[PDB]
Amino acid sequence: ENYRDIALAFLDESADSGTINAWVNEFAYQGFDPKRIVQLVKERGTAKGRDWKKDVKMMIVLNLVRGNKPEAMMKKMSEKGASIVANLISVYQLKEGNPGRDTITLSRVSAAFVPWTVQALRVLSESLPVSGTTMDAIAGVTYPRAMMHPSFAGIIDLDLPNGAGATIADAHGLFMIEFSKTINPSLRTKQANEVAATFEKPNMAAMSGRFFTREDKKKLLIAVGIIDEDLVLASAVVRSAEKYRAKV
Amino acid sequence: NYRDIALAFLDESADSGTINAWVNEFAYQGFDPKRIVQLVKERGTAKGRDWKKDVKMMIVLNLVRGNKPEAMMKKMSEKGASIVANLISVYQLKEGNPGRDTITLSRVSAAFVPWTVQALRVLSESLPVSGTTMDAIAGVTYPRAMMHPSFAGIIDLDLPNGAGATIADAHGLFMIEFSKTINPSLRTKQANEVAATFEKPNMAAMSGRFFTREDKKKLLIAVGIIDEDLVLASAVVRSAEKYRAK
Amino acid sequence: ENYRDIALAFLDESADSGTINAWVNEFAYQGFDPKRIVQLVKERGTAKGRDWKKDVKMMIVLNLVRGNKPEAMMKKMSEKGASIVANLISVYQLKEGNPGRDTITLSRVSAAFVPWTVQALRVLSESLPVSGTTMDAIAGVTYPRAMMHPSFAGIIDLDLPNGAGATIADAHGLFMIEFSKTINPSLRTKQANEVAATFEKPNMAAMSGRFFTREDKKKLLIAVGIIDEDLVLASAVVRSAEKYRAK
Amino acid sequence: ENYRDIALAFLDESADSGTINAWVNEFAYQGFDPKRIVQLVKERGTAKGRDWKKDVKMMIVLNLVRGNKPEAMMKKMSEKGASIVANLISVYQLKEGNPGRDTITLSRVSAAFVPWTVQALRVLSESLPVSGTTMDAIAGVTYPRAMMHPSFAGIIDLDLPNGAGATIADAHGLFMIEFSKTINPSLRTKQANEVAATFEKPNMAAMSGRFFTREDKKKLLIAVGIIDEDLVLASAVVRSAEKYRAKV
Amino acid sequence: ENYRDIALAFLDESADSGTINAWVNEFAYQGFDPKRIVQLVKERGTAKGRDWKKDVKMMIVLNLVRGNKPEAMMKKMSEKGASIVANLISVYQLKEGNPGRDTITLSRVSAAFVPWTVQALRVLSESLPVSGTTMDAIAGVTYPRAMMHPSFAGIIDLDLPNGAGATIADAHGLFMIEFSKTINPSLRTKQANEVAATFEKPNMAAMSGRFFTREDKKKLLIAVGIIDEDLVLASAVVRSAEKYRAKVG
Amino acid sequence: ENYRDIALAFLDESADSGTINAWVNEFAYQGFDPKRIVQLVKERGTAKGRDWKKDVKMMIVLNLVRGNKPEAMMKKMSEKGASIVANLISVYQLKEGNPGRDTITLSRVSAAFVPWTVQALRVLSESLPVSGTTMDAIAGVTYPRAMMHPSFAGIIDLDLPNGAGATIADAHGLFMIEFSKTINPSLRTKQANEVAATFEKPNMAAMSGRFFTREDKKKLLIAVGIIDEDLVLASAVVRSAEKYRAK
Repeated sequence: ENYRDIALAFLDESADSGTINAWVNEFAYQGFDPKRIVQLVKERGTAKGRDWKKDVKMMIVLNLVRGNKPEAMMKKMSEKGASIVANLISVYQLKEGNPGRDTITLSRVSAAFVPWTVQALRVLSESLPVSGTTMDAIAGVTYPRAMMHPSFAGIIDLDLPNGAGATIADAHGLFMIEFSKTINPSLRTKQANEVAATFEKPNMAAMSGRFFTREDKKKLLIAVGIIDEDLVLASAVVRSAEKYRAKV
Repeated sequence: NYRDIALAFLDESADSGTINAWVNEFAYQGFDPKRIVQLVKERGTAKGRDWKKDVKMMIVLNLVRGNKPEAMMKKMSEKGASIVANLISVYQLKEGNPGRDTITLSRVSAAFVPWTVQALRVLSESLPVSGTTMDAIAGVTYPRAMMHPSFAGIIDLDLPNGAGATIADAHGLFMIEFSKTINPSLRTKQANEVAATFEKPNMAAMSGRFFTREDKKKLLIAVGIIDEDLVLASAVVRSAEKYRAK
Repeated sequence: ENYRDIALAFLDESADSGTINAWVNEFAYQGFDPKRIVQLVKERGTAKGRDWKKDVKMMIVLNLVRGNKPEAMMKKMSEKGASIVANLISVYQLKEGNPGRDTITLSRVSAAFVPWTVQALRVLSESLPVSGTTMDAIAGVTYPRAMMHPSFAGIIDLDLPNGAGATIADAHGLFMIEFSKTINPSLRTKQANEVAATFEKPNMAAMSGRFFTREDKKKLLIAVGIIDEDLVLASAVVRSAEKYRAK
Repeated sequence: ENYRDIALAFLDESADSGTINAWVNEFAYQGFDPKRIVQLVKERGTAKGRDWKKDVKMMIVLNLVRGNKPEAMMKKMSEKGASIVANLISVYQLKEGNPGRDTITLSRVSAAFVPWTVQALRVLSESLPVSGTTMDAIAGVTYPRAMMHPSFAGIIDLDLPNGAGATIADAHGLFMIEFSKTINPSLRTKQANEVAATFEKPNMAAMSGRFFTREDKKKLLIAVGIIDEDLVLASAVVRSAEKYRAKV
Repeated sequence: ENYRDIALAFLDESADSGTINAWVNEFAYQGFDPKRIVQLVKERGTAKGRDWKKDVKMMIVLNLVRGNKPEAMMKKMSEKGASIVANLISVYQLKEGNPGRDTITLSRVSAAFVPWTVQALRVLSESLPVSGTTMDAIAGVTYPRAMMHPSFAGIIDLDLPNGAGATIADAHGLFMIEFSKTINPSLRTKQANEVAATFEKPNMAAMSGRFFTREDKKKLLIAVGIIDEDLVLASAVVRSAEKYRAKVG
Repeated sequence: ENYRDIALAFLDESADSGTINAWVNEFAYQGFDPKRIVQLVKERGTAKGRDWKKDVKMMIVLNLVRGNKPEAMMKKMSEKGASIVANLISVYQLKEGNPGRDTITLSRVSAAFVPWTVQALRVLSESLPVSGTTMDAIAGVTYPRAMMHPSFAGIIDLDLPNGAGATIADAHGLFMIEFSKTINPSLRTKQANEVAATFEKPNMAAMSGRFFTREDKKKLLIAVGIIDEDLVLASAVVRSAEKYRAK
């Protein structure tokens, strides 16, 4: 009954933006820890008699083409390929979807080891669920092969000058709205507004990743062709972003 | 023959006050703010713990992740998911709106609103409905203070000139979008049906006997909704007239 | 030996509207018996050692504010109040909705003991699901507080001169179309035509009630302010009815 | 193995139109015998002290307002009325739905004693499940009160000149598609095509009724206002039929 | 490998249209065996014993008017007629729908003993679910009474010269699209395209029937009035077919 | 600890272009091996009776008309035909659907032995689930009988000049969207967009088949009438493709 004084005295408490924003980044939506993924791949890989660095490449390529269901893709695959996939499931304990944070999935391998994933996309652009030529028709120009995977969202700096990261994020969104339509045909009927909201939460988690620094992401964006040394966005990036803005 | 038993009920003591004493007793009340503060105080100090900081953390956790403690942990940083699990243990956190003595993250923000109303000034862009989003929907920069259902617990409806009704409508401009986000099934519905989905528990917070009419006056002034001369901010009135257009 | 002679002769058979209408009202839709409700409240109240006349008042007030779901309203109510509600559920065996005719619900208590319900509305007009000031905005004038509940339909005489009962019925319909929109938000999207048909069957049952006589209903309408002794409708009633006819 | 020759030999087998039509008269879809209903009402009514001619009226009025479930309607009815209903159930052995042909239901009483049922509808038009004013809104004009019951189908002559009987049948169908929507809300979602066929089998049985002759039905249609002495359809009938044809 | 050379050599492999159609009809969808139906009616009928030739007539007439649900039609029928129906269910073990091939249904009796079914339709044209006058309004002329039942599909030769069998099949389809709309009210809402596909599989089975020969069907089509001795289609048949083609394609 | 550096060290990593595509062709979606099907038909066929080359023909005809459920189609088939079907199930161990890759199904026989399947369609066009005349109505012209089966997708070269393979693929898609609607009536309600995505994965597997060479598929397309010797698409093919693009 006299709890009025207790609640009213919370009007003057520390509402500092330092610890509060420190808590939101702590309570931030995080599907998995990239540091944990690399560790478990390294540990379970070297303790098993394996060249994990090669297996990482194979798991990424496997994920970029077949998806994230290791047990399901084996039933419809060449026995020559289905054999080594069964191996990768055994040694690295592969699971499907997004379960626990210490469980290794094919999508998290591509997200953790993105600097190689961003290079593999440059090659097998026509073997993706959404082909390269398809994105070249949707966009006004030839859509950047680097952005043709959700793992690309883990190397984009939103704190770039002039808000360049927001432009790249929108440019990357042009692919994601089609990638979501393909991997989930139920979203095809929905317009771009509803589709964009189906991934804007886990994708935003990769953008605000504390795994790569602001300078590390700068090197990654330059070396792949999204941006140059003078931090100037490519013509393909800006034109792909303005087409995404025309869908919101 | 049962007419006299029933028809003679015309002269019965329609005592004004005791009838309303039953009405104020039967009023729709999701929870008791006095009970929430007590249980946070008791279970917090009996556990050897700094509850005042935990209140801050529980409010921040609620303002960003929602009201499902067990569900938000599965998709959160282990550094953060650890202390959330702590808050669930000591204060016995539950989800939704169950019993009145069960502490939920939404009730902590509602009970300890004077701090919740200050936190919104900071993490405006981390909310389910971002600050800039409300700045586009409203004609001006929508008051950050109103960007949570807990704001309804500090608004005086008995304000002169029906100013409380204006603030209530201004707060409704956010709630119709907050309901659309936390529940995408209401997105298809127009503003009329969405406004009726919260107008019952929200009205309960407005007619709260927890804060007095004078206590709510101090809270509205210190946060920027109204001034000392009881004059509504330009952002409040313009946000209300846009809600009346729905 | 009974081919056409019996059935074909029913063209010459009488079908006057005097005896027929008495059978329709006899064969009428009846949600519950007001005589049965009062009896069960009286019996179960005095046999349990409590003042039922006070409980009747509390059950009516409880119904006028919270509705007709006793088990649900307790979960969101003050423990001081949720305690005495649990009591009312125990002794009078309260149920929800409109089940059997001998099952006592909060809505039937207000309907049976309407002469007190019609007085309580004069007080708690702003605590109703549809507030008094709300009806004052919808109607051209201050809408009669007496009509602010479906229980009011049980005291209106349709056999009033000049069809005055039809006017009061329409005036009462102005509230019911909004009361149905509030207690059931799914009807909010529907226009007044579809909403009016959602209650025009149980409400018509209360209008043609054989519980109160034509003279008893006359006394009730006068003592509450709907009509005067000269059977002249109040200005608030007629103006509220003409707004309902426009829907 | 020579069974092929046996079936082919049915070309010369006899099939005169007299005996064949004699078999269809045994196989025609008949829910009940109107002659049997009238007899049982007369017998069981006169074998008791009951005035059956008055009870027939009450059973028809009871059916036109409450339906065809005597045991169920009593539980939600005034005790003054529920008392005499219980009586009608006792003496005439009333049942519900469409069971045996020798079992008397409230719907069959209205169908057998239709010349009185067709007159009662003129009075209690606003007490029906489908009100009179409702049919006045659906149809372009004031829909004939006589047609506001499935029992009306038992007095319409399909062998009328210029196919006038087909017009009245369609005009009566405008009410039945709404009557079926009300007594069975599950058919409300269905469009008029599916609803019209839910009754087109028992209704067609009443149309081809050998109970009333072609001349007896002529007298009934004239005396109630559906058609005049020169066999000219009323303006309300034809306009209600053309609105029903706009639903097929 | 050498299996590519092996598989590619199936281009030079023989595939005459004669043996293929024999495999199509051999691997064909078959609801029941007409030979089996006649046998079981003969055996179970004479062992009672029954005048089965008369019972066949009654079962056909019963099917042409009430349908294919013996247990259901009895509940709404005159006791004088419902009695002999109950008998037919007992002796010939009548079932409903299309279950096993050795189970006798009222629809299969009319299909097996079609030469009598095709004659009965000439009489009870106005007692059918789809009346004769109804088909006379839908079609430009008086629609052939012979075609007013799905059993008619069992006597039409598709191998007739000038593709005349395809014309009769389309002419018979004009009735089937309305017969399906009546016996199944859910198909009324659907257009003729979707309705025509609901029966085009069991109906095609009756057309390619090895029960009646190409010549036996010729005698049947002539004796009932669909075609003449010079294999010239009736004016009513062709005009009913061109009206069916204007809904289909 | 410094697992960040490890991830960044994959920037200057040996990312090939040959071996990667070698992994893609290894991980490519493959329902079955056409080489394996022909082998098992040859082995299990000669090891019992038997004229397998005739059985291949019968199994193809059986698949083109009844589908891919050997055990189910027997229950509704002539005993004369159901007998030899039971035989084919015995000797070649026939199963249904798409299980293992070493299990022989009726759909895989038609896909493996497509050069004969592509000739049978020219005859039994009106016995198919989707009749020939039906496709003649959907398309502006007489739709190529050769394309009237999913097995046709195994002989189309996507690496054809002027992107002709993409045109034939779209032309073949005009039939598949109707074939999927018939064999699975649940897809009938769905529009062409959703239906086209239900088969675009196993069908694309047949298009990129390493079984037939680019030159072998050329001979097959010419000899059946889809394309001529000058690699010019038939008028029926291009017009059927532009109608598929309209969906």
